[PDB]
Amino acid sequence: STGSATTTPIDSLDDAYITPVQIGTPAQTLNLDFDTGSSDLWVFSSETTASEVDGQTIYTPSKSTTAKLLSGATWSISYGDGSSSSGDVYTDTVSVGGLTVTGQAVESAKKVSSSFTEDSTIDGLLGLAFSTLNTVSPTQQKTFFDNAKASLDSPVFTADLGYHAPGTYNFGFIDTTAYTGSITYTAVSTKQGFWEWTSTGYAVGSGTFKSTSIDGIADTGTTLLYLPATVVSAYWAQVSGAKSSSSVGGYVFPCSATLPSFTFGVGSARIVIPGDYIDFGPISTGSSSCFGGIQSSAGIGINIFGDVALKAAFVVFNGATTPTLGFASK
Ligand SMILES: CC(C)CN(C[C@@H](O)[C@H](Cc1ccccc1)NC(=O)O[C@H]1CCOC1)S(=O)(=O)c1ccc(N)cc1
Repeated sequence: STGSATTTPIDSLDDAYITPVQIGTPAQTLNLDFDTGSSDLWVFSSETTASEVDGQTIYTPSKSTTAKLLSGATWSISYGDGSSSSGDVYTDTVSVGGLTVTGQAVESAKKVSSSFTEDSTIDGLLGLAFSTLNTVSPTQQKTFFDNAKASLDSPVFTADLGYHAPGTYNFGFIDTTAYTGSITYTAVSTKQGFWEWTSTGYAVGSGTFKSTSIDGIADTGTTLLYLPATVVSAYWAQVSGAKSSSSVGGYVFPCSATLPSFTFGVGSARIVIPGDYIDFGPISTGSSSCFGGIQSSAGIGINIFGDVALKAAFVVFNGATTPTLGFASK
């Protein structure tokens, strides 16, 4: 089997991407944030505290003939941005672009934190990291990909995110028309539960490529590119007037600047992020100070290859018995 679904930016800045998911019988369609850096599938629901729902589409398990409460199971998650959610758990039928899993754990939110309430475009998360990070207690649950894996033609999914445009998630096959050149595969460590790999270096604009190992995670759920402070300083030094602002929370730059590209290494291959991909616009409406798309990972504890980097590539999440990651230019 295979599946394919279109993923769409939530706004004009690519602040996140949403993908339609069918849940239950008859189907209930929710727009979820596919997140290769977490492992819970959770949704806004008829159980969510009413004051914490503001425009999201909700899952109502009592209207689904295939929903069954998973007795005694609860879940509670806290994310890297300080947001959180928690609730109870049903099993139900879940499909993504034609690919169906029966008995998927659907974690129904009873509480969500303010940043989820305030974002009316995201109805939940669909985690695609390793199931070792799933938070369901006392019986841990599997991700949608882990449940589908054995049925798929090949045990893979791919991410092809667009810059200011829609893109595609495919399950079970590699679309060889979607990239240029060849796919370079690189080794993965699953010890922390993430798609964790090692980049071979970087360059700023047309400058000299620096060979240096950069450990980090491939994360569709993170908007920006978070890298070591030495690397990020080298980038922004090439933008006149750019500086790190403690009060805003990162590097900002004059909106009048033209940004250089940023290249990262995958083995001997090279992925080029165009400068325009690194512009996230005015810090507040009407401001001439703009927020940068490359930021320091200091204080996170981990480097994160988020959407700013992933949308410049065709990315293969290979879930063979020894997982790997593949990157191609496009
Ligand atoms: C709800 C999603 C988006 C949560 N984030 C992305 C996730 O992939 C996030 C990535 C991450 C991993 C490790 C350390 C720090 C961050 N994983 C995460 O925290 O995993 C926890 C829960 C399970 O085990 C560990 S985010 O980083 O908070 C974020 C928030 C807002 C924006 N605009 C962009 C990113």
